[PDB]
Amino acid sequence: GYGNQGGGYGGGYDNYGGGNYGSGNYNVFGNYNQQPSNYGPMKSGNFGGSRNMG
Amino acid sequence: GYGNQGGGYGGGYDNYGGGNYGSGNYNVFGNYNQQPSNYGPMKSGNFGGSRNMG
Amino acid sequence: GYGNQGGGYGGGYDNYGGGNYGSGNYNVFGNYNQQPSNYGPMKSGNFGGSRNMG
Amino acid sequence: GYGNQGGGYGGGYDNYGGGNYGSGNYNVFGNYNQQPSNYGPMKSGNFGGSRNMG
Amino acid sequence: GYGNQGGGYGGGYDNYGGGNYGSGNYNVFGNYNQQPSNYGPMKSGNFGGSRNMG
Amino acid sequence: GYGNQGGGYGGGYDNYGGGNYGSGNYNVFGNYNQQPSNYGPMKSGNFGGSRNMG
Amino acid sequence: GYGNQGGGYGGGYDNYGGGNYGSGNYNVFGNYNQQPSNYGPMKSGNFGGSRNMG
Amino acid sequence: GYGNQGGGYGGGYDNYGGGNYGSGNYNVFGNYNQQPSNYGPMKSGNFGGSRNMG
Amino acid sequence: GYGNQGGGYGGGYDNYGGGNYGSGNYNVFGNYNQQPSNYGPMKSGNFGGSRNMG
Amino acid sequence: GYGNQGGGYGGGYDNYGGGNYGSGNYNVFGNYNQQPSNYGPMKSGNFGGSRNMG
Amino acid sequence: GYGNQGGGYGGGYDNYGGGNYGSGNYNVFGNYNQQPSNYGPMKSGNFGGSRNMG
Amino acid sequence: GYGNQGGGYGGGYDNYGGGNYGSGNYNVFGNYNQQPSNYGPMKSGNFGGSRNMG
Amino acid sequence: GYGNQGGGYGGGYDNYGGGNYGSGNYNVFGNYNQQPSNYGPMKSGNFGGSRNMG
Amino acid sequence: GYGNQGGGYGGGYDNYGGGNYGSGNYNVFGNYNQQPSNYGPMKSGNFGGSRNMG
Amino acid sequence: GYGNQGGGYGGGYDNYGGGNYGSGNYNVFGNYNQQPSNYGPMKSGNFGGSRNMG
Repeated sequence: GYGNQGGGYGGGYDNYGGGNYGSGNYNVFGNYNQQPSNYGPMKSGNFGGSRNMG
Repeated sequence: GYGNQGGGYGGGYDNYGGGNYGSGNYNVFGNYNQQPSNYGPMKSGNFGGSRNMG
Repeated sequence: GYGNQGGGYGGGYDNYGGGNYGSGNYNVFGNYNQQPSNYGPMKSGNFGGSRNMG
Repeated sequence: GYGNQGGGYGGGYDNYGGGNYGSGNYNVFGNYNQQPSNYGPMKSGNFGGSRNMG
Repeated sequence: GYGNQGGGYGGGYDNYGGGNYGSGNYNVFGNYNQQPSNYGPMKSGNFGGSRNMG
Repeated sequence: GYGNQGGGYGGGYDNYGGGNYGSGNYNVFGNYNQQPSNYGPMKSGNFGGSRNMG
Repeated sequence: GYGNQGGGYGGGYDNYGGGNYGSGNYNVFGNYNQQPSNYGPMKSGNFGGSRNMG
Repeated sequence: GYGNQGGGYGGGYDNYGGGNYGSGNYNVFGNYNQQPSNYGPMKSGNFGGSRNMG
Repeated sequence: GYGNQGGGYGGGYDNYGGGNYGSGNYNVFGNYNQQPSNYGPMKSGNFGGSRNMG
Repeated sequence: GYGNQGGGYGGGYDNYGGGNYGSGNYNVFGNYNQQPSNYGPMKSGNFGGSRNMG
Repeated sequence: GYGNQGGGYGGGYDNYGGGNYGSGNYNVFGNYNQQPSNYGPMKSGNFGGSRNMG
Repeated sequence: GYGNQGGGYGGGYDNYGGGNYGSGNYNVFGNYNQQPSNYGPMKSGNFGGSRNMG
Repeated sequence: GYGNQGGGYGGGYDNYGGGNYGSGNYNVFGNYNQQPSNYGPMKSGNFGGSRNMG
Repeated sequence: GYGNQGGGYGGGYDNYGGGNYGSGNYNVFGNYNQQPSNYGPMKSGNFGGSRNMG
Repeated sequence: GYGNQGGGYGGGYDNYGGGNYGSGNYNVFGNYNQQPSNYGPMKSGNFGGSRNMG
């Protein structure tokens, strides 16, 4: 693994979004079980005209 | 793995979106089980005219 | 793996969208089971005229 | 694997959309089981006149 | 694998759309099982006059 | 309406099964809607050698 | 309407099965709509040697 | 309406099963809506050799 | 309405099962809504050799 | 309305099961709403050889 | 109503533009009806230096 | 109502623009109805140096 | 109502702009109805140096 | 009402702009109704040095 | 009401701007209703050095 050398703007290994969202669960249910799950909107990155050049 | 050398703008290995969203689950259910799941909108990247050049 | 050398704009190995969305599940259900799943819109990339040149 | 050398704009190995969407599932159901699944619209790439040249 | 050398615009190995959409499933159902699946519109690429030259 | 007069066994106006099962619905759906419905077995009447004479 | 007068066994106006099963629906759907429906076996009447005489 | 007069066994206006099971619904849905419904087995009447004569 | 006069056993206007099970609902949903519903088995009447004569 | 006159056993207007089970609901939902509902088994009537004659 | 008496130029009761443009419509629509309407530019009067004096 | 008497130029009761533009509509719509309406630019009067004196 | 008597230029009761623009509408809508309306620019009067004196 | 008597220029009762712009509407909406309205710029009067004296 | 008598320039009862802009509306909305309204710039009067004296 080698990082970026150069660039007009800042070049980096930016991780904005990732991971596990309710994954790898081990559920054993009997009869009347309810497991609701809600995940809100995910906004990862540059928003509102960010990282602009003057 | 070798990173970017150069560019007019910042060249980098940017990861905006990824991962697991309710994957790899192990569910064993009996009789009347309910497992609802909702995932909101995913916005990954540059939004609103971001990373622009002046 | 060799990264980009150069370009007019920032050349990089950008990953905007990816991953698993409710994949690889192991479900064993008996009788009356309900497993609803909803995934919202996925917006990956550049939006609203992003990464433009002046 | 060799990256792009040069170009008028930023040449890179951009991955906008991909992955698994409810794939590779292992489901064994008995009697009255319901497994509904909805996937919203996927927008991957450049939208709204993005990555333009002035 | 060798990347693009040059071009008037940014030449890169861009992947806009791909992957598996409910593929490779292993389903064994008995009696009255329902497995509905809906996939929304997929928009991969450049939209709204993107990647234009001034 | 006049009921039964007599008989060797009990004569009556027995209603074992009836009604509406998801009938008269008013559904107006747009785009990707799923409305699954499952109704289990209906057993109406005399079962297991019922209402027998010694 | 006059009921039964007499008989060796019990004579009556027995209604075992009837009704509406997903009838008279008013559905107006647009684009990609799915409305699956399953009705299980209906067993109406006398079963297992019922209403026998000794 | 006149009830039963007589009989060897008890003659009556017995209602074992009936009613509405998810009927007359007024649903107006937009985009990705899921409304699953499961109804279990209905056992109405005499079971296990009931209402027998010695 | 006139009740039963007589009989070998007790003649009465017995209502074992009935009513509304999720009927007459007024649902107006937008975007990603899930309304799962499960109804268990209904056992109405005489079970296990009930109301027998010695 | 006139009740039962007589009988070998107790003749009465017995109501074992009835009512509304999540009926007549007025639900207006927006975006990602989940309303799961489970109703257990309903046992209405005479069970285990009840109301027998010696 | 009395007309103009005199003037340096021609005085008259000139009506250049007027009327009803899709007005007073009686529309009763059911389910998915579309009634688009476009009205082009209206140029009423004197244009290009008209009604000039030498 | 009395018209103009005199003037250096032509005095008259000129009506250039007026009327109803999609007014007084009676619309009763059910479910998914769309009634778009576009009205172009209205130019009423004297344009391009009209009604000038030499 | 009495008109103008005299003047250096033509004095008149000129109506350039007026009327109703989507007014007095009677709309009764149910569920998902859309009634968009666009009105273009209105230019009423004298433009481009009109009604000038030499 | 008496009109103008005299003046250096043409004195008149000029109405350039007026009327109703989406006024007096009677709207009764149920559930998800959208009624967007756009009115363009209104230019009423004398523009570009109009009604000038030489 | 008496009009102007005289003046160096044309004296008149000029109405440049007025009226109702989305006023007097009768709106009764239920649940999720949206009624956006945009009114553009209003320019009423004399612009660009109009009605000047030489």
